[PDB]
This record gives sequence, C-alpha cells and structure tokens, in this order.
Amino acid sequence: KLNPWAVVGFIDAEGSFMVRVRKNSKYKTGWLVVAIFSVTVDKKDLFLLESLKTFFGGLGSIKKSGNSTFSYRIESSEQLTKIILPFFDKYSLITEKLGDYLLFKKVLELMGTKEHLTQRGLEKIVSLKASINKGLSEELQAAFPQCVPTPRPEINNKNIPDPFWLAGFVSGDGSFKSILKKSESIKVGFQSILVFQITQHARDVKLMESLISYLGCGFIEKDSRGPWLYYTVTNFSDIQGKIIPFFHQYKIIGSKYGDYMDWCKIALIMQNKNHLTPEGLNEIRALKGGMNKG
DNA sequence: CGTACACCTGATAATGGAGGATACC
DNA sequence: GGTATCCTCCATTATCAGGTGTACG
Ligand SMILES: [Ca+2]
Ligand SMILES: [Ca+2]
Ligand SMILES: [Ca+2]
Repeated sequence: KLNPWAVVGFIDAEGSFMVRVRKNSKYKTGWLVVAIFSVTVDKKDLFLLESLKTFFGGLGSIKKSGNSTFSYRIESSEQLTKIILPFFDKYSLITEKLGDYLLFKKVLELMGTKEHLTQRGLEKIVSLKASINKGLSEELQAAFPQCVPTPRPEINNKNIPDPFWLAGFVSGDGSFKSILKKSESIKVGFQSILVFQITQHARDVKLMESLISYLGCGFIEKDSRGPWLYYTVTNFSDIQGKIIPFFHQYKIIGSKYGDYMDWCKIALIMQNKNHLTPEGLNEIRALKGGMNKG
C-alpha cells in the first residue's frame, strides 16, 4: 500500500506531465488542447499501476502502451484539476519534473477558464507547452512562429521531503546490481560486488548531490557518452550499514522489491564471507540469475 | 587475497509523444 | 456543430544492467 511521499518520489522518477495541441478544423481556433498525466511501467508492474489508480480515487485508465508496457493515464482536464493538482500542490515534486508540473498546471488553469478556446489563451498554452519538452514540434513551431516559450520555473535547492520520497524514487529509477567480476587473485576466481545505483539526467545534479549527504555515502559519476549522472554506492559496509537498513524501513514498491530482497540475500552471504567459497559463489550466481526475472 | 572507486559498453523500458473514434454539451 | 474524453499505437533516449583495471591494505 502506498504512502503520499512515495507516490511523489515514484512520480518524480517515472511520471510525465504532458500537453498536446492538435490540429483539427472542427475546433473554433483550429486546435484542440489536451493535458495528460501518464505513467508507463513494464507489465510485471501492473499491480503498481492499479495501486496508483486506487490511490488517486479510482480515476483514469490503464491500457497497453508498448509491446510489453502499460500506461496509467488521466486525460480529463476536469479530473486533473480535481484530483492531480491538489495532491501535487500539497505534496510537491523536487526534481526538474517540478518545472513541467508547474507549466502543466498553468495550462489546466487556463483550461478551467476556457481561455484555451480563445486565440490569446491558445497562444499562452503553446508558449507554456514549449518549455515542457525542449520545444514545440515542427508543426506547432510553424503554426506559432511568434511564440516565445514561457521561461522555465527557477526550482532552487530542494531537500528530500521525507524518507518515503526516496523509497518511491528508487522504485522508479534505481538499481540493486550484483556483479561477478573476473579476479586473478581471489581463490574462487571471481569477485562478488554489490552496487546500489541511481541514474538521472544531469539537469538533476543538485538532487544527485543531495543523495550523498542524505544517505551519508556514495559518489557521483558522469556518463562519458552524454548528459546523465550516476549516484553510486560500492563500499560494502555502506551497503550493509546504510543502504540495506534504509530500504528495509522504507520499502521499495513494485517488483523491484523482489530484487532488493535478493540483493539483501547476496549481502548476507557476503557478510558471512561465504562469497569466498565455491558454494557461496554458486548461491550468489543462482540469486543473481533470478533478479530482473520471475 | 580481496576490496573499491574510476572507467567501459550494450540493451531496452521509459520518455514523451502520436492519431482516430466516440462521447458529451 | 464545437468540445472533451477514450482508445490504440510508436521513435528515441534515459536509464538499467552488466562488466573491467589496478591502487592499495
Ligand atoms: Ca525515470
Ligand atoms: Ca521536461
Ligand atoms: Ca526508470
């Protein structure tokens, strides 16, 4: 069952807050405006899509998205205003997704008021939409050559509001990795390595830097192929002593929870030093095999 | 012997859309 | 008609998931 701050964290990590402006000559302006809250998970996490649905009052639909993914969506601007806006105004996002939530919100305010059915309000909404995802499409850019994107919200210095935020966030983005690495000097031939790891776009560097002080361990690394950061923990005593305890109280949601549990099992084998024997190494090979699986 | 940070790489589940039909005022 | 919501489908990239090298105790 789902706690408000965990929903916020999860959504900081996995939601999209979208606005669409679609050409259709049946509308007086030539355009139909639509606002959409969307969360898309692999089919193994349908359970979690139904919880969110339940959490948000039984509102919205769950549908097939990709070849093996499902979306939970709320596309009624009325429902978004009554149920989504009051939850996220009270329980705020702290990543750059907040910018998009704020812009998304002004679009709905303008829809509340029918200013979307006017030429000026529509132009406002297109400027807003322009700052939600790196611009407008080719088509909208040309329909609206005159629009200056609404400048993005200055979203300074946001602390982790609650431990459940982090449980939620790691549930969406976050990996409990088990590695077996060739070793020339270990007697059994392989080193058993546990890594805790959060990936995020480099835009969220502040958040990523706050993870170090919040958990009292780890370090940031930049991916050399593009603008993405890793928060990494590889020190095993920080794993045993900080990360495992944290996620024991503040549990991961979705199927990834089964992965945390197996990673914990690997860690117990490591604490006892059984990873240094043939038997323990095989236990670990078998646990690692069933992770990302079932 | 064994560990841990700095560095490396490929695969795909999310990111963030899209369009058509239908329901509703 | 005008407007709002439901439904079905998709290209790319933000992750996610494996490694490796080698200094150091
Ligand atoms: Ca994410
Ligand atoms: Ca965005
Ligand atoms: Ca994710």
